[PDB]
Order: sequence, then C-alpha cells, then structure tokens
Amino acid sequence: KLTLWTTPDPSPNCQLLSDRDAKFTLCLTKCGSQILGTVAVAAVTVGSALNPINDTVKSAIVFLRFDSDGVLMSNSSMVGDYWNFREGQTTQSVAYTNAVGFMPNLGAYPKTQSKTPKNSIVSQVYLNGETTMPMTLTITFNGTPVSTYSMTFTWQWTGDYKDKNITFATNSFTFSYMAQE
Amino acid sequence: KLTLWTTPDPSPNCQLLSDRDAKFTLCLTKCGSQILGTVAVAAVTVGSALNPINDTVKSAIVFLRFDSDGVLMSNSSMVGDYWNFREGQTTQSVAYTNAVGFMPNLGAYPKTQSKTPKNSIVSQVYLNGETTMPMTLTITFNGTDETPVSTYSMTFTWQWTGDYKDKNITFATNSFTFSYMAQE
Amino acid sequence: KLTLWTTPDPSPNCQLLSDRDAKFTLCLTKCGSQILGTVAVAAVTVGSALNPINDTVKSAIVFLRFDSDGVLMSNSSMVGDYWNFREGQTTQSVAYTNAVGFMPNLGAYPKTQSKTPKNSIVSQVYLNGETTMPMTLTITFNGTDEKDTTPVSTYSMTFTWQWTGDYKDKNITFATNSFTFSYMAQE
Ligand SMILES: [Ca+2]
Repeated sequence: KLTLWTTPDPSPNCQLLSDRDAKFTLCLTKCGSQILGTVAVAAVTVGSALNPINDTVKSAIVFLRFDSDGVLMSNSSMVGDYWNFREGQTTQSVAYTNAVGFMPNLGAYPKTQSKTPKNSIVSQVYLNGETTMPMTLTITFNGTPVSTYSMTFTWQWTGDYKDKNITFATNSFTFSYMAQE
Repeated sequence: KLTLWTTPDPSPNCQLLSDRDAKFTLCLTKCGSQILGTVAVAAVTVGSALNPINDTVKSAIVFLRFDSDGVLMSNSSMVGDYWNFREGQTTQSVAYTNAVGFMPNLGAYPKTQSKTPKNSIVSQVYLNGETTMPMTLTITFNGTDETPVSTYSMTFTWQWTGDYKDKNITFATNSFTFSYMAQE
Repeated sequence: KLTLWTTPDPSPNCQLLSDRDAKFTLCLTKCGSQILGTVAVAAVTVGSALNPINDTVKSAIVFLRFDSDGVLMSNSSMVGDYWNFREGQTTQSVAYTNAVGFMPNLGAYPKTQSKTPKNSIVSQVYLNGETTMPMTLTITFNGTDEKDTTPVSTYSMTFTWQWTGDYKDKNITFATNSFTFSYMAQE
C-alpha cells in the first residue's frame, strides 16, 4: 500500500552495537513522487556504550540496504520481520516482494564514489530532546551482495556524557525524498 | 475533509500570556498514515512580556488538548471557533464531530510521556526569522498529564536565552514544517 | 497526489550569478491543502565566484516568480523548459497552463512591504553537508518583486542560502544537502 513502516511501536529490531540493542521506528508514507518520512531511535539493552553513554562511542548508525526490488537485505542494521506495508497498527502478514515505489530515486541520489551533498539531509538535532546536547543527523540516500538502494541514518555528537546516565535516544525527525517510481 | 486548520489567516485565537494575545496558525494535512503540519505564531495587539519582549519571559507555549473524538477541548491555548475542516479559504460551517484521523498515534507517542524523546520533535528556529536570534521549538505529542482528561494532545514550546528588550521585538515565528504518525 | 518538478536530475537550469551556472532541483508534491517540497542546488560552471567559492559572494538566491495561473514568469532564476508536471523520470511534453494548486496561499503568506516572519521558513543547514560550514536557508513565499519589473508576479518563492565563513583558500563548490519543507496551497 502507501505506508512502509516498522509499525509505530516496534520491539527491539535494530543493531547499533549488538543484536537488537535498539528500537528503530521508521514510517515512509508515499505521496506519489515523494516519500514523507518520520524516524526515531532508542538504545534499549542496558550496559552497552550507548546505554548509558560512556563516551567510548559518539556515533550511532542505522544502515538500510535494499536489493533491486526494494527488499531489505540481510546486511542491514534493522531486522526485516516487521518492516512491511501497513495493516491497521501493524504490518501485513506476508513479506512484500516489491517496494521500488519507496526507494530513493537513483537519478536524484545516484550511487557514486564521490561525496554528493544532494544525496543527504543534514540537520542539528538534540540528544534526548536536550538543547544543551547538540547532535548531527545525516540521512544519506544511496550512499557483497551489492545493494541497489540504501538509506543510512547517522547520529554523531562531540559531547561527553559519561556518568550522566544518559541513554542514546532521539526525538522524532521529519524528512522527505523523491521516490524511484 | 483531509485538512484540519485555523484558516490560513486567523484572527487573534490564542493565549500565550492572556486571552487572545496571539495569532496561532496551524494546518494539519492528512497524508494517510502521516499528518503533514505547518505552524506559525505571533503575539499581536495585547501588551505583554512578549509584545514587546522585555526578557522576563523567554518561552511561549501553545497547548492543544483533544478528547477521544479528536475534538479540541476548552482547556486549550487556542479557541475552537475557526478550528475545523477546510472549506475554500475558511472552515466548514458545522463543528466537526470526529478527527481521530488527525490525532497523534498513541502507539508511536504514548500518553503522558512528554519526557520519552520519540514523543517530541525538537529543532533550532529563529526569533522573527533573524538568524542572530536562535530559538528552540519543541513539538510534543500526547505529553499532557492533566480535568477533564485529554485523550490526545499537541504542545508547541518556543524557548530562547537571548536578551532583546532594547530591540522592541514582538514574539513571532517563521512557518515551521513537521509530520507525525496518525492514530488511524 | 500531483508533482510539479525540475526532474530529479536536471541539466544546468538556473542562474545564481550568470546564465545556467547552477543545477536547481525542486520537487513540489500537492498533498491537498499543503505542498510538500524537497530542494537542492549546486553551482556547476567552473570559475564562477561560487565554483569555487572566492568569498566575493556569501549568498545564493533562487527567485521563482509566477503569474496568476501559477505559470513561471520570464524574470525567474530558473529556466521553465523542464519545470512541469511529472511524467516518469521527466516532465510532460506540453507546458502546463495552470498550477494555482501549487502556489503559496496569499492569505497565509501575503504580498506586503512589511517584513512578516510567517511568509518564510528559516533553518540552519550545512554547506556541502559539512558541519564546520554552517549556513542558513530562508524560503520566502510571496516576497515582493523588483519595483521596476513588469508584469508583476502574483505568487513567488525565494530560496536564499547565506553563510559568513571564508572558503577562498579551499576549493569549495557551492552545493546543498536536500532540504524538506511545506506550505499552504492557494487552492
Ligand atoms: Ca531592476
């Protein structure tokens, strides 16, 4: 259908540092030629370098790699079990076979070895919504086996938070991009 | 309809510090699973610590509380007179009975949890569009821990640290774009 | 939901300082009462003051002027040949005659001589996606034209990038990250 999502309230479904150590929420809503996205992430397994932040790790990356049918590939940060077209508050029960309608346009965002600013959205965001804890979010489109499409979410910060008992978690963030078809 | 708004050019319709001391513009456009929003606010007419800014008050808050039908509740910052589905440049003449399609998803943004970071959007914006006057906007979904109790809520909090009393600046914002997952 | 765009991968189609010195990408998607936009720009002609940046110019402005039918007018930064409704990866072959559905609402964003913050979206962005090169983007709806221009625009959309950094000792091409925004449509 016109929504491809994690469900609105996913179980731990993402690796930042180790298996299913995070809840990654992503809703892609197809508005014809453009996808409207909202994304959030939270570390949930206690004792990782990001839960609480101990300052040994100052980035968190979620890599989504997609084959030529827009199907999530195994070498992605996120598990594909509940990455699917919407049905009510959950996902359709059968894995989708084609989501090229949700893939980032390869004309707008080409696969290249050159750093191309147009491939990315780069914004200042705030760790746990705290304006004293600035962070950068880079969303990059199409940045073995080789992926045909990709969507990468990179959070980076320079602050030291060790012994503030801060869990890595983000505010919801809105973005858009041109769809492949 | 698929648009729930204040009209594009509202009359003073909002309390920041006192009754109808502000024009709050909000357009919610239903794109299936997601609402696309654009918001702006200006202190107007009524003299106050925000008109002009005298540096005693360095936040402005608009609280929208909704019942289980997504109907605006009386204990909101904004008056409901011209909060309705679109008709041309104005609102339909009959008060809406259901806008649950526009309410923030209680799964995505669970209730009372203003402190769960996923419930909010937090962004750097600019007081009066002046890039020397940085400000934060926090949009919080379903944050409120209140009678009568709201089922859904949307809170807009502007905050800044600068001192502007000498500049005779009235509190006003740029238009700001956001989105959130809809309840249905 | 209808799309008015530059195509996703435009040829040089834009003046920042001189004719076709830039690639301006703009995709406007009509979501009923609101338009959803994504914009990017890159200077492409080598030897311009923005390619590489020589610090004589620390703003880049794209002015789009539209008549009462929402048709792009001659004195715009962008060429209109491939500004049109989407067909596949390109534009429909016939020039559109009406896009008022895509124009910024004159009630929300009036034409006035008074500076009105609500007419604009202002955000911090980063030159070439580099966080050490902070930049502002101002998107203004229905800003006033040059006083000596005729015919006058009914609608307008201005994109202003500004920065304070000096980059002449580097070899920086002016180019932006993709940027998402929305606005209330006229109809
Ligand atoms: Ca002139």
